[PDB]
Amino acid sequence: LHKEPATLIKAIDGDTCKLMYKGQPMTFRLLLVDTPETKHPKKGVEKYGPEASAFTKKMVENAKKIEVEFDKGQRTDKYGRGLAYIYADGKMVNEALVRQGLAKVAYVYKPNNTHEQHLRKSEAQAKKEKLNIWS
Ligand SMILES: Cc1cn([C@H]2C[C@H](OP(=O)(O)O)[C@@H](COP(=O)(O)O)O2)c(=O)[nH]c1=O
Ligand SMILES: [Ca+2]
Repeated sequence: LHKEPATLIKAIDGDTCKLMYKGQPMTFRLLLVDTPETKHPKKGVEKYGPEASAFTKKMVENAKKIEVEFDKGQRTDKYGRGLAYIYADGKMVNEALVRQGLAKVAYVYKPNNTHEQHLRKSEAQAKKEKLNIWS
C-alpha cells in the first residue's frame, strides 16, 4: 500500500470526514471500522457515538500532517466516499478508535482487508480491558 497527503476540511463524526485529496474535496469513510451513529434517525444516537466523534475530532485537529492509504480493492463505496486507512502524524486513526473501544471492526470486504488482523488484535485488547463499547 502507499500513503498520500490529504488536507482536513471538516471532521463529521467518528468515522467519516471531508478531506481535500488530489485537489478535490471529498468525503472519506474509514476502512474496516464502525464508530457508533449520531446522524441517521434509523439508528439514532447510539452509545459512544458522540465520544467517538470527539476523539476523532481532537486527534485530527491538532495533526501537522494527514495521509490517506487506499487498500488493494475499490477506492470508493456506493455513496461515493473514499475508502482508506487514514493517518494523523503517522498514527492510524482506524486503529486508534478500535484500541479505545470506540469502534468495532466491521465491513470487512475482500480484498480491502489488508490491516484486518492488526485491527482485530487491537479490538481484542480493548475488549479485555473492558473499554467503552466493551464496558
Ligand atoms: C466501511 C465501508 C462502508 N460501506 C457501506 C456499508 C453500509 O451500507 P448501508 O448504508 O447500505 O448499510 C454503510 C456503513 O457506513 P456508515 O457507518 O457510515 O453508515 O457503508 C461499504 O460499502 N464499504 C466500506 O468499506
Ligand atoms: Ca459509523
